[PDB]
Amino acid sequence: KSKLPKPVQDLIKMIFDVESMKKAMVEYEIDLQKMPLGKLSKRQIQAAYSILSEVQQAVSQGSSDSQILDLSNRFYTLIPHDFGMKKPPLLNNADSVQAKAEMLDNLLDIEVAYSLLRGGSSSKDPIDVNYEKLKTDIKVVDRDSEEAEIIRKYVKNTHAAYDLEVIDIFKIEREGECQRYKPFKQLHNRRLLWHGSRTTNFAGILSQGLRIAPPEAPVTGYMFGKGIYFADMVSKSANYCHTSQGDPIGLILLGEVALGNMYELKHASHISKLPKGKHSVKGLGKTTPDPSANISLDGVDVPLGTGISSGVNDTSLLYNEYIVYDIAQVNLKYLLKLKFNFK
Ligand SMILES: NC(=O)c1cc(F)cc2[nH]c(-c3cc4c(s3)CNCC4)nc12
Repeated sequence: KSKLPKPVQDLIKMIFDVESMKKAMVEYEIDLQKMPLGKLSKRQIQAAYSILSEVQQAVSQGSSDSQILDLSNRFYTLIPHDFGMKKPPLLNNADSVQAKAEMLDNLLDIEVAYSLLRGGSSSKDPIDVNYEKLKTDIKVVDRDSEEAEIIRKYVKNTHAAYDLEVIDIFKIEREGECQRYKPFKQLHNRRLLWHGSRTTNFAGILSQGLRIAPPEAPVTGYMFGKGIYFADMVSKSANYCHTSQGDPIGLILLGEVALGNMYELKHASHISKLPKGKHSVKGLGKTTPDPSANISLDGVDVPLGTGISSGVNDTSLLYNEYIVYDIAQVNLKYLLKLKFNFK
């Protein structure tokens, strides 16, 4: 049996849960006979990304439907689906490419999880064995600490279709992140920010850290180009947990992010290089946390102030977001297990 505290053991169970992996592939309508969970290829996913990028290129120009259909067909030939009574949906627009790209993102992290879970060598509990494979130190933050109270206040005030309840707070330290982050600790404007993702991605996120979309992947849906995205509103990030009322539990990260000088934008702009002297993008929202209630936690700004009007004139965004284009600018500090109370 395992030496780990019960919440840590349950975290390990939920992120390595194989039923959840197969359930995800079934909901994507993947043919599990043609492409089993155990036979996912990073190389196969890579090629699929490029097909999707070519599809998006064709769509953007305006191309022969015969060309769009041959590309769309090439994708489903590479990634095998079983749509039952229906015909495969034609990949001929932006929303459709994005959905399939976001599905590839998820499949890659599932492959990382299943690879971790299958690999390795008797005396130890499988919970402990699989814990160590995350290369991440995970401690339970006590409910009656200033840390947990600051964090719980952050969840209450920046929650603006569900109520949010914090079940467990874990303090986390990924191997190598301390060293990788240390130069960026010199930048001013360090902020504690939210980052949400599906539960089936968290074995990948913890072993590899938050990553940037590969260049093969379509840029569709990335308002500010390929980067790592964060919110100062727990609601905005919690939507990326994709939590179903079937299983109303999600996982969400708090990261220390070294923003430096922010390139502040009101509208979509696919970034490929920041201006000199800029180290992050800030998307400006209609609503921002009240800056008078900014508090500090271990030298990092926590923007937990309740939502007020920002006064930004012509904004496309309801809330702020923050993007960095270097993976070393992120120091993952906490992992929250959240209960979504839908109402
Ligand atoms: N995860 C977050 O917490 C988050 C927070 C934000 F404030 C804005 C975000 N945007 C995204 C995107 C993820 C993906 C996109 S946008 C486009 N297609 C591939 C996958 N995540 C956030």
